[PDB]
This record gives sequence, structure tokens and C-alpha cells, in this order.
Amino acid sequence: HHHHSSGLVPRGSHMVGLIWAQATSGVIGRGGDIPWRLPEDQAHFREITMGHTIVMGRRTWDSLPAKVRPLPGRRNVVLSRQADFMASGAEVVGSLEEALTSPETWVIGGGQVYALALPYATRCEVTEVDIGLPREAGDALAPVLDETWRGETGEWRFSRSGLRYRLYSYHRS
Ligand SMILES: NC(=O)c1ccc[n+]([C@@H]2O[C@H](COP(=O)([O-])OP(=O)(O)OC[C@H]3O[C@@H](n4cnc5c(N)ncnc54)[C@H](OP(=O)(O)O)[C@@H]3O)[C@@H](O)[C@H]2O)c1
Ligand SMILES: CCc1nc(N)nc(N)c1OCCCCOc1cccc(CCCc2nnn[nH]2)c1
Ligand SMILES: [Cl-]
Repeated sequence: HHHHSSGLVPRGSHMVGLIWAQATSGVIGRGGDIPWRLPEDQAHFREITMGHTIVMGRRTWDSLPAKVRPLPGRRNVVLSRQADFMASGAEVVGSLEEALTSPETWVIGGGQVYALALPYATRCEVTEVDIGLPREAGDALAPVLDETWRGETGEWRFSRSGLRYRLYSYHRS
């Protein structure tokens, strides 16, 4: 069965969304990359963010596959404290306040930027990957979401590869 979910979330004059994929342990990144491959999550990330402003930390920009840098179809905003940073086809901003000026914004990583943006977020789109990768020194980590967050939990699904995952759609006022 499909998680008979409404999939509806009202919005106000500002919508700040966070979107990430995490292992059970909260690991989201390692060695400059994501330590699994999940086609359905790539498709999910693309469909949620298409047509919107996306905000990412400089290390997440570095981690994009060079052929989809900038991510097409989205206004790419890179957060860096390097005034001279070269992000061809994107814009570089020096502060989170300026990065979140678009009326709709999806924060797409990484660990540092999720943490700083979480107080302003009203949606979290989380892919939980059922992989038992323990946290290691240097890992990038997903935020811990408290009980101000509410929403819907999807059913477990298998990718054709056999990797198991599920989608959480969280929101708050
Ligand atoms: N699983 C997922 O969903 C997912 C999503 C995205 C990324 N990732 C992975 O996460 C890792 C990257 O995450 P990360 O935490 O190491 O780095 P990050 O959050 O992507 O980027 C950190 C950089 O962003 C800049 N920065 C951070 N806060 C800033 C602020 N308030 N103002 C201006 N600049 C700011 C700094 O750039 P400068 O050093 O240039 O000053 C900082 O070094 C990679 O492994 C990536 O593959 C995973
Ligand atoms: C996909 C990982 C991911 N998942 C979720 N749920 N949230 C994220 N923030 C997130 O990270 C995306 C930004 C960092 C890594 O970027 C990518 C890594 C591997 C492949 C692609 C191209 C995926 C297809 C595509 N998307 N847009 N055009 N094509 C991106
Ligand atoms: Cl992937």
C-alpha cells in the first residue's frame, strides 16, 4: 500500500524548506560525497526543487557532479565566506540572511547549512535510507528534528537495486 498521505502543506509569505537524504545514523556525507546511490531519491530531490531557488554550502557545490553544476532549472545560490569564489552559473552570497531572501527557498545542504537554517525552516523533506553506516570522524550529519515538526511518514520501499528507503514530509507553522 501507499502511505495514504494528503501530501498537502499550506504555506505563508516565506517558505524555507530543507531537503536531505540520510542514513539511519544521520550520516549525510562522507569524503566529499554521499555514501550510497538511490535513483528514486535523485528523482525525488529533482522534482521537489525544480523551478525554485536552491541554497547550498560551498562544500555541497563542490560535491555536485561537475556536469550538473549548476543544477539546471533552479536558481543556484552558494553560501561562502570567500568573496572571490567562482561558481559559474550560480550566485555567491556571504550570509544566510541574504541566502533566504527568495520567497520560496530549498536548502539542499550540507551539514553546516542545515544546522544554521533550521530555525527558519517550515518544511523538511527527508529521505531515510535503511543503511547501517555508523557515524565516523569527519562525517557530515543531518539535524535532529524535535517535536515542533509534524507530518507524514511514507512506507518502506525497495529500489530496484534492493536498497530500502522511505520518505518523510515534515512541516511546521
Ligand atoms: N545526503 C544529502 O542529502 C546531502 C546533501 C548535500 C550535501 N551532502 C554532503 O555533505 C557534505 C557537505 O556538507 P558540509 O557540512 O561539509 O559543508 P556545506 O554545509 O555544504 O558547506 C560548508 C561551507 O559553506 C560556507 N558556509 C557555511 N556557513 C556559512 C555561512 N553562514 N555564511 C557563509 N558561508 C557559509 C562555508 O564556505 P567557505 O569555506 O567557502 O567559506 C563552509 O565551509 C558533502 O559530503 C555532501 O556530499 C549530502
Ligand atoms: C540526490 C541527493 C540528495 N537527496 C536529497 N533528498 N536531498 C538532497 N539535498 C540531496 O543532495 C543534492 C545536492 C548534493 C548532491 O548532489 C547530487 C548528488 C548526486 C546526484 C545528483 C543528481 C540528482 C538528479 C538531479 N537532480 N537535479 N538534476 N538532476 C545530485
Ligand atoms: Cl544518489
